[PDB]
Amino acid sequence: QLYYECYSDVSVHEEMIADQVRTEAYRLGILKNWAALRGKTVLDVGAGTGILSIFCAQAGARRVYAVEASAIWQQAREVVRLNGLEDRVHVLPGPVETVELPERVDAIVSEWMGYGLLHESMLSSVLHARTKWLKEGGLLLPASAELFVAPISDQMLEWRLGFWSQVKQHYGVDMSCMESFATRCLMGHSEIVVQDLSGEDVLARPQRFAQLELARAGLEQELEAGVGGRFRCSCYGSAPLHGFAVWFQVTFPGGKPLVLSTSPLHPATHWKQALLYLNEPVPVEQDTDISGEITLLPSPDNPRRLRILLRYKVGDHEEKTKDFAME
Amino acid sequence: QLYYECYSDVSVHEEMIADQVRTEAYRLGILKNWAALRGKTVLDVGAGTGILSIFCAQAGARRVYAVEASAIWQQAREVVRLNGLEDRVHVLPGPVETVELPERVDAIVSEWMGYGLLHESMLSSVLHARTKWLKEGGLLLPASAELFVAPISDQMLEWRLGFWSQVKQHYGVDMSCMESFATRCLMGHSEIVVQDLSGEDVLARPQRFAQLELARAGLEQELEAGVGGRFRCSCYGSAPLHGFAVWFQVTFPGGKPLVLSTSPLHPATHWKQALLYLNEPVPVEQDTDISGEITLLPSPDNPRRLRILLRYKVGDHEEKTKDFAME
Ligand SMILES: Nc1ncnc2c1ncn2[C@@H]1O[C@H](C[C@@H](N)CC[C@H](N)C(=O)O)[C@@H](O)[C@H]1O
Ligand SMILES: Nc1ncnc2c1ncn2[C@@H]1O[C@H](C[C@@H](N)CC[C@H](N)C(=O)O)[C@@H](O)[C@H]1O
Repeated sequence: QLYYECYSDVSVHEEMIADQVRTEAYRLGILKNWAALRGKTVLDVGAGTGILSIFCAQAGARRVYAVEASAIWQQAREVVRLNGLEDRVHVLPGPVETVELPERVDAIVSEWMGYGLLHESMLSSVLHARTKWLKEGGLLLPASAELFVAPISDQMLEWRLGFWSQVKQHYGVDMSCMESFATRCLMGHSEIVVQDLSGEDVLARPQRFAQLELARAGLEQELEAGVGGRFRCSCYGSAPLHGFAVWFQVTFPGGKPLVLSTSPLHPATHWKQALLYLNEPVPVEQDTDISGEITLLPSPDNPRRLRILLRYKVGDHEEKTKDFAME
Repeated sequence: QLYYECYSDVSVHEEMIADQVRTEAYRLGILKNWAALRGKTVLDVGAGTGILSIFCAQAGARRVYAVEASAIWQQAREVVRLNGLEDRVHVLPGPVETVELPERVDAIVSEWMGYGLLHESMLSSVLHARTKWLKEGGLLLPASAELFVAPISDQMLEWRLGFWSQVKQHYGVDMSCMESFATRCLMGHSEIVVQDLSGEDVLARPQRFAQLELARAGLEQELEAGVGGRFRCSCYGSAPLHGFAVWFQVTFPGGKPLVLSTSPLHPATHWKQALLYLNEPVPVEQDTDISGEITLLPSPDNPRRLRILLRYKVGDHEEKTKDFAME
């Protein structure tokens, strides 16, 4: 039969739906808001395969507009039909910025978050839709996002760097000189690295450095100018500091609020964490103070390519700056 | 400090050295040939970080020429110095096709194998070096390669395809229509897929379909015209046939010969297996006959980009052909 070039399309959506933490958080977050959704109209921004739109219908929404710009909208329409909802869930192809709805809506639901929250995220589209299509006093799901940072001693990176000095003990050949080379290569760059960590990697109490209430005035301008803030923490114990991890949570309006977290201390998600490596490891001790500032920015070529500007000071070392971008 | 673009370089060599099966097979394969190497000269084709050249010195080689074309040759020279072998192991940058050695050699050692044995493999370079630099009656390590094929029921692919029909049981939304879409996307292409399998995936006894004795007359021409052969087998039981896996082993001349295998039935290696998916699954039963022909070819744009031409016949279905390439 025929050959197709949609491996990427299915794999992205499989990854999302198989993310139990993500998909169940949205299912429950939507269901917990049934009193606000029942008999009401909803706009699903970036509906993908349509599953959130169907969750909304199941929570009692009268009508759902499922807007999806990629080729996958066709599958969403099939999914809607298969669940017998073609009369109340309407799949509309194209960007939400130019879609034509027949009415303003009572609520917007969207899974818009990207790596590091803002990489290739749909947030500006959600905000555009809010301004254009959401009724006054209308509901946004989720309602807010919080950003966190922690210093890390990445156990996998420590193993990769230390590997070369262990070759002698396994094969009888000294390769310890490869360590400086591996350090330059794995850390001496300014790329944001997406990797999953666990609590074993966290070197101080995670710090909330920003909060975004998605309905708030001025957020579109804050995104352009940079989202972020200062942080300070104290190290748990002796370890090589490799840099910092950034992650987020989003919060659904209450029925306590339901929180979808991407912390390394919480169940893994497909978002993992966004890692900001220093150029080389820095030894730290118990109670070493670390302070800094983290700003999430658009890239100049592309506002949806995430840039992170890090200022940091470890102990009595002078403040340093490192300017990262997603690749 | 400075930023570098060598993440790829360290990661490739880390992967090789951390492949215990590979690295220990070469260590032992070389050591088992100490009587042939002792007091002799060796050419290491594609020396990388230099570890095989040092194994040769440790097996008693008088002199080793370590030829490496990529930037990593510099690290090999440092590794040699660190192990006190600068007097007998000489690292020479550039392709082996144009390197100038001061003498012909008694032996060639090389880790030349690529994915599917011949993707981006150094074999033609090894053969060039054999012709130009190896003394008559000289030793090649490894000495031979064998190629295997088996029909597979890929358990991970079965799960990915069947995932969509299971969404209803986990989230209350029917997405079974996504299955045809996922099948077209994941199987309806002609790319060779590199993936690790296990015995749970093997649907019939693996078949050897070719053997390459690396010293033999005419091998360079066989590589250009295509390496391969016919196979026949009978299925173990009822399962979806997804296609075929191809893998290899290489054999070191004897001190029984030491074999480095990349079979899914044997310890995993970084080579994994090369998977050839049909356009859609084919149901088979116990004792379903499967026959075919497999040919490994150069690509027209690039002789080192692997092409695999598959002819296959499942049961009483007509013979089919599918022409694959590495991406
Ligand atoms: N401006 C836009 N308008 C419409 N769709 C968009 C836009 N930007 C991104 N998308 C789509 O938004 C979807 C984002 C997904 N994270 C969410 C998929 C789906 N809602 C789910 O939760 O499984 C993707 O399918 C993108 O193709
Ligand atoms: N024609 C060539 N001449 C010299 N080096 C080559 C050539 N083709 C490939 N290479 C290098 O060959 C090496 C192949 C590696 N598989 C082996 C590395 C090393 N011998 C090891 O076993 O760890 C890589 O470092 C390639 O850069």
